[PDB]
Amino acid sequence: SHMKKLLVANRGEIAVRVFRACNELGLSTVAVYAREDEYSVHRFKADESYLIGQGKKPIDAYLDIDDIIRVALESGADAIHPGYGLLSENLEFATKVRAAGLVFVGPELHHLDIFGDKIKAKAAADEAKVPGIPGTNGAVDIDGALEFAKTYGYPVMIKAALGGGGRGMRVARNDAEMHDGYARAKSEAIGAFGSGEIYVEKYIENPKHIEVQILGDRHGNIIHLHERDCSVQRRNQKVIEIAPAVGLSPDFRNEICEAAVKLCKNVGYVNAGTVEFLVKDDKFYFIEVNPRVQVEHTITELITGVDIVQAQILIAQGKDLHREIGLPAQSEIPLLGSAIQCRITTEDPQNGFLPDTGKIDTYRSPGGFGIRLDVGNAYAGYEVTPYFDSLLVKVCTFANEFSDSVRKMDRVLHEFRIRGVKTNIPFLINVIANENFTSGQATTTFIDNTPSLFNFPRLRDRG
Ligand SMILES: CC(=O)SCCNC(=O)CCNC(=O)[C@H](O)C(C)(C)COP(=O)(O)OP(=O)(O)OC[C@H]1O[C@@H](n2cnc3c(N)ncnc32)[C@H](O)[C@@H]1OP(=O)(O)O
Ligand SMILES: Nc1ncnc2c1ncn2[C@@H]1O[C@H](COP(=O)(O)OP(=O)(O)OP(=O)(O)O)[C@@H](O)[C@H]1O
Ligand SMILES: [Mg+2]
Repeated sequence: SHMKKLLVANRGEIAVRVFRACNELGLSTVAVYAREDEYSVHRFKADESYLIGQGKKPIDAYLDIDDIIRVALESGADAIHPGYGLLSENLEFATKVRAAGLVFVGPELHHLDIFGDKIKAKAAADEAKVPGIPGTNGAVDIDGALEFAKTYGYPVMIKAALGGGGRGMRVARNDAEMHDGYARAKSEAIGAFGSGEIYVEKYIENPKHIEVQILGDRHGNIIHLHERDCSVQRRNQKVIEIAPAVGLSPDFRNEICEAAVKLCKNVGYVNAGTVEFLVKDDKFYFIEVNPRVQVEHTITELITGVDIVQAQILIAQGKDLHREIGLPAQSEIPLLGSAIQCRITTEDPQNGFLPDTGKIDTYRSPGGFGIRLDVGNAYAGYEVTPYFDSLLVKVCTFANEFSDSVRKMDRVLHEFRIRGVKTNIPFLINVIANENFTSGQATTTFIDNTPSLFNFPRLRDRG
């Protein structure tokens, strides 16, 4: 009946977060790890740990559906939480997990099918009366894209359907440049995902990347947990996420959250999900839905007081969202404060943001009032391999006023000490020192149009 053992098909800090949620819910936990991930923190943070993908690349080891399912069945896990990334959105993974009889902690399979493709997601937003970005219908060839550029005009944004995390995504304003962008996007789409579905759309200039956290229930209860602002981006990759969007007016934020709720209610969404929007001068446009727990769910947890991962596990258990989990009504969902998220990573801001590798000789972590710490593998003596993502530790500061949250993030970033590997901490310090970020009016072009952000000061570093 009720699940007792839970397996996490992920690594790093998200595995530890789900382990903490399962321990708080009284569920015994099971970890999986690759051979090159043998010294990861998440392996020893679980009750049972099993090696997966023996004789494979570590990324493919974590991506192996059959080995994870075999480990979950041999260990006796009744549920599989996929975390974020890797196989979190994989339709085949969730289908095979539900075929094996296990519980997949995530949305229903039709939601994964709809929101895996950007054309299908845009169509679903159209049936939900959520206005998307004006673009071409479906995925077109190069000449159909050129025709769209003819009728609607430059700029035109070229995005592959399966392109995620800025892989196949590239801007264009000239006809030759648009050919170059289509060529590169086709190469990236065939190489990474094997399907070259490219749709082109009008390029909004200076938008705000607003995203809304949604919790869905199997009974039909769907609530939002306010919105985050992920506008601070370097080359369309999120750097700093703030919540709520203090720059935006509260009524506008309510309209955006209500539109996300309307879309999720039309699709009948269940479990946790994030609806992403682009905001430009009182107009918001739907761009995608992330049907999983996101990396920056922590700041939503801080400003709403709602444990997102615990709610995910209880929804996968089938609990009622209000009666059994105990979440209040949507009008009673509180906005407790204003939180900032920064992921301290190994990529070198003085060396083109390439992920550095090495050994962590010393590691110092702040604490105190208003600080939340979510650490991956960043302990002293840990060897940072090039195999995995550069994420060392997510850190969040929360305060009633956004200015005090900025002050505490500055204190934390100056307090933080990782030596032996080179971090983006000077970059984060420079970004949060900026007045555009401090006023909350940062856009997605804020980083790329600010060369003063890259003037990292000399540090004495004696020792
Ligand atoms: C902690 C907070 O409230 S927020 C951030 C402010 N931090 C501090 O004031 C702590 C003292 N200052 C420092 O540690 C550093 O000088 C910082 C934070 C200003 C950054 O300077 P850095 O270039 O990175 O290192 P710095 O050359 O100045 O110091 C060398 C070492 O002497 C240590 N040190 C610094 N001040 C003192 C001190 N008063 N007594 C003993 N050791 C000290 C540092 O911890 C550092 O050791 P580390 O390698 O583990 O980091
Ligand atoms: N038509 C567009 N005009 C302007 N900017 C766009 C457009 N489409 C996407 N972007 C940019 O893309 C950024 C984030 O990318 P987006 O949300 O479109 O997908 P992604 O990064 O591929 O996916 P994911 O969030 O799943 O990793 C936005 O903050 C915005 O700056
Ligand atoms: Mg995106």
